Amino acid sequence: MVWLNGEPRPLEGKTLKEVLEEMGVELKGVAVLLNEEAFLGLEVPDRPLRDGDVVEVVALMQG
Amino acid sequence: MVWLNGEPRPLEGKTLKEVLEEMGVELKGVAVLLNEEAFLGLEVPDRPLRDGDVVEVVALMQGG
Repeated sequence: MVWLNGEPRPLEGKTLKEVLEEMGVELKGVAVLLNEEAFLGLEVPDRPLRDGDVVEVVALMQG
Repeated sequence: MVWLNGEPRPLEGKTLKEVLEEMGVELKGVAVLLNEEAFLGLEVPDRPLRDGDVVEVVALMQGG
């Protein structure tokens, strides 16, 4: 399974963009953690998700 | 405790607005189910969430 925000989800094979769209996420308003990496929502990589991947989608707030 | 998409979270006091913004979702891109009652993202109630509330947030897809 792929871990999304702390929950196991059958996401293997899907790209982050595909996943974010299925979440109804505003790309410009979030950052995405893929394992030991971070991306702005608009600049996530196209590498298909793999088993064991850990993904965290975080909303960018104003301090 | 408030159930959000099946998961328990301490969102009491927060409005749905606020929760959606903390989720970083597109208001226009989702539908929200407050206790089995459905709202378009932009037209969610403004009352603060309370213990026992069941919330479901679903992205609106294009079928076709």
